[PDB]
Amino acid sequence: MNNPAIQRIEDHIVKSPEDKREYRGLELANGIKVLLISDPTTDKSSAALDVHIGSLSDPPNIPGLSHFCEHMLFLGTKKYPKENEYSQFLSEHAGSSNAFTSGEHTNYYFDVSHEHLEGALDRFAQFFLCPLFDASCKDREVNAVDSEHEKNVMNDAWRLFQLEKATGNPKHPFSKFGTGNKYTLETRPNQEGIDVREELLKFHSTYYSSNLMAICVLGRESLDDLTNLVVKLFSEVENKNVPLPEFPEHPFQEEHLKQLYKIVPIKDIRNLYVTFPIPDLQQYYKSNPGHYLGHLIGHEGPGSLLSELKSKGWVNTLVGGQKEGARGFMFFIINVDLTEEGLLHVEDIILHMFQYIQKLRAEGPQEWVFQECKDLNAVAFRFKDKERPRGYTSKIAGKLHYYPLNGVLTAEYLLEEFRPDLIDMVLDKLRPENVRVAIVSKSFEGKTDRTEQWYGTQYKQEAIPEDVIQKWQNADLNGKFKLPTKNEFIPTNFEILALEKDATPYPALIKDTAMSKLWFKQDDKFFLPKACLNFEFFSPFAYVDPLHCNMAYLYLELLKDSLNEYAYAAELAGLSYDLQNTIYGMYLSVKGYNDKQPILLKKITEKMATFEIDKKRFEIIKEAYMRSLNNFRAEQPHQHAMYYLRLLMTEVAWTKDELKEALDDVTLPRLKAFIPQLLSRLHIEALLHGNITKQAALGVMQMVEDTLIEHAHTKPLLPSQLVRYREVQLPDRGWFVYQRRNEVHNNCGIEIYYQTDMQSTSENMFLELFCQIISEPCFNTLRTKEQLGYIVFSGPRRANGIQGLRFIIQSEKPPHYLESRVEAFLITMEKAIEDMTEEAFQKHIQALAIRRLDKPKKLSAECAKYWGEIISQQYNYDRDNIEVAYLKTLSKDDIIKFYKEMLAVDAPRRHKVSVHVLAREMDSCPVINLSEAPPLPQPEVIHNMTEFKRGLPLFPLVKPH
Ligand SMILES: Nc1ncnc2c1ncn2[C@@H]1O[C@H](COP(=O)(O)OP(=O)(O)OP(=O)(O)O)[C@@H](O)[C@H]1O
Repeated sequence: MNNPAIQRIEDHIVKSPEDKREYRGLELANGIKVLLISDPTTDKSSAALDVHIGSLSDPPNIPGLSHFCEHMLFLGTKKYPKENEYSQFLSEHAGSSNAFTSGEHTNYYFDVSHEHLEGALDRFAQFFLCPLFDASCKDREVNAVDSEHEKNVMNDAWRLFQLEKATGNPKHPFSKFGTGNKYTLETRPNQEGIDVREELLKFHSTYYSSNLMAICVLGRESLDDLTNLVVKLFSEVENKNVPLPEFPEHPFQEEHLKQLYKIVPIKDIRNLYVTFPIPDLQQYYKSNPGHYLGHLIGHEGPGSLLSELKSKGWVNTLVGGQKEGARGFMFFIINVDLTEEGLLHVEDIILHMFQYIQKLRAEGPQEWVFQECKDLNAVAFRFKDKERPRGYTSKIAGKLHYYPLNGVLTAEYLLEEFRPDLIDMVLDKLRPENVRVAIVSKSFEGKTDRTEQWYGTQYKQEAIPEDVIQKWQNADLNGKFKLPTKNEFIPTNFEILALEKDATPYPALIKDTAMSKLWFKQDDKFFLPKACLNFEFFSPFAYVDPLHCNMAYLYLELLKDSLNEYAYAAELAGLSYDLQNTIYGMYLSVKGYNDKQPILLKKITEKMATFEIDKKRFEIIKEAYMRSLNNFRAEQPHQHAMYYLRLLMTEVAWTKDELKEALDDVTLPRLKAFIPQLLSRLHIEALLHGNITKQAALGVMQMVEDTLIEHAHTKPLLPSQLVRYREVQLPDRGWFVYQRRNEVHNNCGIEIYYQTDMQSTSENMFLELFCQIISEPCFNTLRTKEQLGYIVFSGPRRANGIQGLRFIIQSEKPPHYLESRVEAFLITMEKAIEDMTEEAFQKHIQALAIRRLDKPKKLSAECAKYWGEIISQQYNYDRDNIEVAYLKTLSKDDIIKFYKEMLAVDAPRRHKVSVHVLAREMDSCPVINLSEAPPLPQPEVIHNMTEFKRGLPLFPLVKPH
């Protein structure tokens, strides 16, 4: 028998034969389910604990208690009473942490340096043993939750989520507000005489029980050592024998069925949401009835429901399938975005959905379809990409609550039994008398009478008239809806090609022509049957002016539009592609199983070189683009700041306004004329990386090359004759502010940029070590202590061979206040670096070292790494070893000089730019315990981006390695 704290050990966890990680399952005596993962190669260790309790178990009068419970646990325990002991420890050992509260789950996860798993896991363990719940930390963290709510309060996705809850059964726990805010965690409690500190203590002591807990730990140590460690730390978690909450009666009764919801969005979008309440299908995980139906109703491709709706000019995109609810209840949704025509024919669109559903009922479940999904799921599991520890443990900890230890890995991938009975059972629920429909359009603006209390959402609620219902009930069968045919893109050749004699550890330049520059690497470490095919097409006509930019974007959107129907089989079969316009031409990437890449790439390049535009498509795609450009105003204020800075700092950059102004000049004949120009002269720089040979890479390149030459008559464009844009050089001691208004959000967005110098090994690590040092104290000071907002980011910015320190904050406080507090933080940090020990400094060096050396676990990750060196034309493939080596030579003084030279308010080489994106009603003027803010100069206010650039020098381009 095993250790007295372990009920049983599952030594045979089902994994992929490809997976070298060793697994072991445990069920501790206190009811904790545990999965241990041993990876002797891993650079970062990780652990996650998932409590099977969430927002649905919140007290009636206190919405968002479990979410707020999550927040507090980071801030002090009995063994470790320091407010930021946990995060500070992790930061100083190359780690990070995070947590989310769902309806039924509170998931706590972290990663850390593999040399320090025990110490990190100890501090983590104490969260579930002896939480402190400090009153000083409570009255501050309330702001962070309120700011978290105020960030998502203008988000369309979050408004619709709560609106669905608030329109169900009010008595049902589903209707409860999960996030929480200042009003529910501090305000209203201080009126009824409720003690939230005792309620947080109440919730933890009632619900945080070891019988409702699951853990996953990944480390370098052996399975036996990981066993002893988890036992030693988590065996003494108090079992409170809490019954697992269950919600068997559906929150959506017949009084909530056959209802229509007119909703006013924040962005100018048009969306249709069709919802069917279904029973909890979780028990049927190894047959997946709902996902068989989701695969067919959500299918894109010939004969599919979308294809038809798209061809009628009503709908562009379609999401279909099972949506989770909580133990006891689920949903089946069909979501589509609408065209202008679609909005008028909402009723007609829903009729078409029921015609497809009725076809499924008539046709009956198809063994071969389920068998197709079975095969691809099984390929998807076997050849699955090795995961990042932090996300892997988090996911597993959640899955442990649902499946047997031995089957926690295979569960949602491997299907077992075809069950036609279960499919028909669910399909029977997809009926007009069972629908809930939601139209989301700015057309309803000002004509609503109901308001959702938590978000302020403006909506109308009415019943669907029985005559409309009957029309949907009496829907016949359409000849234009037809079942999908055999997926010919299903991969069958998984042979890993022998590593060639010439093989290199970095991408090698195997082709150097005027037409094409070809970088290639055969994979020497992942040995999965996959390849990444990356192509950058250089044409000067793609970004010459806003109009041609618009035409380049539109060409590729219409191209993907006409390929989607064909390319969807491939996406299902693990073969994906990406096609988008750049500031230098076009970007094409094909990733996935190598087998049938040539066929897909062949058709894409063929369609590129012989593209014939459909008129109706053009008008629809153009309208969607015009509307898309207008919708950027409704984006987050911090996203606005980042965007405008990117424009400010580049020699040539067409603004959002400039593009939409020039879009009405785009016509079909003009777009038709444009394509032959784009393709007439091209240079291609490519990276082909993975399970392919030298011969195979060159054969791929020739096919793209010769297809363009044979169809589009492409002539080589010399690289030396390709003009590249440079970054704006800020003057020494200068401070510039660009001021824009966001007219939707009641929060402001700020980006403060301190430009340093051109990227080089030295300057790169100066910035990166400084950033590492200030990383957690920025979060602890500006957010945790000062409570400036939920979004407080600090790190290195890299663009156009240039770099610098950036701060990104979203806040209800004005930008000028944010500015002062960031500057106060920089003062505090300099003294911190001055005062800190020589061994605390070496921790930061060692911490950043591990982060930079942290090896890619999968092909695409190593590919994107190499692609970055190609894009920037720096070709520094051994960057990490060189830069870490230099980092270790750095002393406190090096960083002190760097700060004094480049970053201090008095710095002789401070290069400061700031983007201030104003809140809706907020002001428009540049102009107590807290640590003191220094005096700041008067900024130069940028009114014209173009003028601003014209008056400044530009940087050189970075030398190739
Ligand atoms: N939604 C997505 N679709 C397609 N590819 C994605 C998507 N998300 C991530 N990727 C790819 O996977 C990579 C992300 O890898 P991730 O950061 O999880 O691990 P990693 O890069 O190996 O990190 P490390 O090297 O530190 O271990 C990206 O480089 C990107 O190419």
